[PDB]
This record gives sequence, C-alpha cells and structure tokens, in this order.
Amino acid sequence: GHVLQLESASDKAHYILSKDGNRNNWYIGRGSDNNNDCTFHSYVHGTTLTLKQDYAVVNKHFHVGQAVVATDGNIQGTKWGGKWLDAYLRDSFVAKSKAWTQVWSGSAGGGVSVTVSQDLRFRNIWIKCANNSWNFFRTGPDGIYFIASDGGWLRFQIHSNGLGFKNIADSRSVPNAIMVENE
Amino acid sequence: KAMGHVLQLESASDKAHYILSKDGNRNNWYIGRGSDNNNDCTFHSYVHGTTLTLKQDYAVVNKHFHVGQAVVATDGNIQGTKWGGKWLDAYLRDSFVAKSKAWTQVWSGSAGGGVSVTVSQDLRFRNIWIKCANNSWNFFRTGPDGIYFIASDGGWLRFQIHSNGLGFKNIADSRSVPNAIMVENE
Amino acid sequence: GHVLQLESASDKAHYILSKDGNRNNWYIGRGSDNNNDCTFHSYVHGTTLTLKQDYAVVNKHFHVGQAVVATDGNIQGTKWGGKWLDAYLRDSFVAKSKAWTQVWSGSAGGGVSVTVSQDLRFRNIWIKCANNSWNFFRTGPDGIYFIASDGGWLRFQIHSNGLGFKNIADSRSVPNAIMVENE
Repeated sequence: GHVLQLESASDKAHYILSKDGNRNNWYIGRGSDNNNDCTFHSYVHGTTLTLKQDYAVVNKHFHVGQAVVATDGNIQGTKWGGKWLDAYLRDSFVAKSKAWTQVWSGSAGGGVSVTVSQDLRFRNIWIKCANNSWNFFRTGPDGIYFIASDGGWLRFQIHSNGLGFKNIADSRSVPNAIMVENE
Repeated sequence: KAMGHVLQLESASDKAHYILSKDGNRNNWYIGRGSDNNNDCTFHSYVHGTTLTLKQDYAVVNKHFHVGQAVVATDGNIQGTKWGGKWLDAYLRDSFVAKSKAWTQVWSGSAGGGVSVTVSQDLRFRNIWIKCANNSWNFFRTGPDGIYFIASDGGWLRFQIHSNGLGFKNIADSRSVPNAIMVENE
Repeated sequence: GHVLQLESASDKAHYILSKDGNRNNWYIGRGSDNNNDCTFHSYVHGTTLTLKQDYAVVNKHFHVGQAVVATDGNIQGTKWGGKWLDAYLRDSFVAKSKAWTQVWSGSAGGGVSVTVSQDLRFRNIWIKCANNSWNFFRTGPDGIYFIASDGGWLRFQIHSNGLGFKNIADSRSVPNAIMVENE
C-alpha cells in the first residue's frame, strides 16, 4: 500500500501540472491559494471539472456514454428516441395550453363540406351552431360523429386527414364556427 | 527522439495506491485508488467533502452536479434555461395535462334559469362534469369565459363560464337544472 | 504554493499511471500523443472520465448522489418517485397518442351490462349507437353518465373498476361499439 505525498504550507495551492513543449496542457489539484476547490482542467481544450463546496461542476456539455446533458438543462439520448427531451415531451404529451384558435367560420348547411386550417383528428374542438353557444367535442380519426348541438343536433364528418369538416345532416343546428384547443 | 512520458507509480494491485495533497498537515485532496481490496478510483476533496468516483458499472459524484449553470440534483431533478429557468418537475407540471385520474367537486347547489354561482376553481379549459336531472354526470370540456351548451340529462342546459372561470351561470335550461360540478384534478 | 511539474515534448502524451507489474490499475492525464484529451481512467473497471474539446464525458451511467443519468438519456431519482423519468412521464401526463382502440362491440340494450378490454375510468371514449356515428364522452370514475347520443340518448354506467359498461336506459340509441383513446 502506497501514497505519493504532496505537501504545501497551510492554505497554499498544490497541484500537478503537465506542460507539453512550452504549453501548459492540463493540471489536477488545488489550483489557487486560500481556496479549496480541486480542479481537473484541460488548458488546451478549456474543459474543466471542479469539486466545489456544495457541488461538482463541468464547464461544458456533459456526455454519459453517448447521451448528452446540455448546459441549458436539455437531455438527449436513445430513450427519448434520439430527440432532445424538450422535443420528446412536446411530441409525447398533451399540451396544457389553455388557449384556443378558430380553424373555420362561415356557414355549413346539410351536405356542405369545408376546409379547416388544422388537422382536427384527436383534437378538442368547439362548434358554434344556434343560439351563440359553444358545443364541445373531442374528435378521433377521420370519421362520422354526432353532437346534440344547440338548436337540435349535428351529424358531422371529419375527412381528408383531418382537414375537411362536413355537415352530413343537422336539425336546426348549422355550424358557423369551429375552435380548436392549441397544441 | 521524443517519447510519450509516464510517471509510473508501482504498488500492490490489491492495496490502496493514490496521490495525497496536504496543506499545513491537513488532508486536502487525493486522486487514485483510495482503499485496499477495492478498485474504485477517486478524485476527492477532504475539505469540501466533494467527490468523483469511478466504480465498476458507473461513475458517481456525491453532491449536485452542474453542467455549465444547469444543475442535475441528487434527487434526479434538473434545472436549466431550456426549462425556462425552472426545475424540470415544475416545467412538466406547467406544460402538460396531468393524468390524475381523479376529480373534485367544486360546487353543489341548484342553479335554475338566470342563476349564477361562484365555484372554487378556475373552470376555464377544464374537464368538467355537470349533474342535472336523473343523478347522472354530463361531461363537458370548457374553453375560456363564454357561453356553452350541453344537451344534459333532462333536456338541455345553456351555461356561461364568467369571471375568469370563477363564475358559473345557468343561462337557460329545459328540465335540466345543474346541482353539482366536478372538475378533473390538475 | 507548490506544483509537481510534468514535462514532455510538444504533442507527446504525459500521464501518471498506477500499476502492479503488467497489471495497470488507473491513470490520470494526457494519455495519447497528438491528442489533448485529458483522462481519469480505471483500467480495472474500464470506467472513465474524459475532458474533450467541446464536452466532458463519462463512458458509463453517471450517478448524482443516488440519482442516475443513464447512457440512454433516462434519469432516475426520488423526485420522480424513485421511477425512471420515462415511466414517471408516462404515468403523470396524458399521452398525445392520436390513436384509438376498440374495447367492445356487440349490442347493449336497456339494462344490459358488458365487460370491456380496458379500465374505462378517466378515459376518452366514443360510443357508437344509431346512424353509424361516434358520440364522444370523457368518463370520470365508476359512476352514472348521460349522453344525448345519435338516435336519442343513453344513460350508462361505468362499473367494476372501469371494466363494466352498462346501458341503464336509452331512447332509440343502443350502444354497439366503444372506442378508447390510447394511453
């Protein structure tokens, strides 16, 4: 069992420094006087690990195998399908946007199909028909849906990959506007 | 003639072998194999009690780890600018709809035509259930303050969310007087 | 203030190595010629920290206290209830799946109860009754629900911890299929 002992005066720096040619290249240890931070530092790369009082720190992005923890707190890895976490989250989970957007307004009587400005499949929508009220519906895929909307009822179709909205038939309940919840 | 250089330290593989720095007789830091019969390699500040260790299947720091200014905390939380300067747990809670599979009653009473009531939560963009006739729940998802309609059990109810989601008004109903509102938990 | 100074020619390796005969145990420093990467490496464990030009990297999973950042970008910690983050996220937030599954089909007239393939509590469901249309409903817990579904109306019950679906009564609106939004 062996120890290579480095000794300095109280509170004075002590580190191991490597120089290649004329160039300071890396060092490890206690780089400054009156300071107990211990550092492993590449002078050439300017890349550094420091052991500090209440935490350890690297001054650049940090990889774990090929995974990346970025200096902005983002994470990239195969678990996130190779995406950055922020994009994986956006794509995987329903946004708590608490906001809505009009995708069409006008008038769509029985048999009338209209174009809407977003893919309305698996969306929260509200359809205004009679009496200036909003009728909630959540759609699935392209298909035929029914709502007992203000005025009577509306049987409607989502088609064209969510970009078509058609009034199949209604009773006294003609759609004149559609909101969708923001994603 | 120039070669790679090695400072070779020769020692029994099964015994501790490390470089120790002392300032004024005080153990300050060390690097290397700190214990006998243990191949873990450590970079350790005695003064700070802060440590990096290379173990068999992982590397480990014993305190919060900063990447630039971002922080990976010992509880697995992450703070950084990408999360708006929030901790990830809070960014997530604020950004995505909770799969709470739970609900809470926010009003009980009886609100006939023209009657408005105050509810204990902001009912905007919420999953709600209104009980009217026949002891059944009628689902609705609200948008902002506004006028809504549901052909609720009994007939129908035209209602208003107002006062920044804190007011619920029965505009008109046909045999369908609301007496309870549940909200899905956030 | 002291320095153990290591010197080599320009762009030649310089490192400190601990060994026992031909069994290398660990090294610290610039392990390669013409390469400024600085390394702390256990030969025995094959576990390594490297300071590179644009990042620092460990070659295995990285622990922060007891928390783990895995090489796939996943994260485990007490903040995630002891779960891996991917599981915490799946359990905690509603999936933006945009897809549905059939959980039952048949015919369930007044008073008829059926068993369904999934727990239908707090789910987005669509019930097909009359006129080949889907009627949206979002359920809460086991309980009694009402929808003015295509054909007239349907008062239905979710029971048996989400695995029972019962038509309590309907007017001309007999359920014949139920879809549920994928979790």
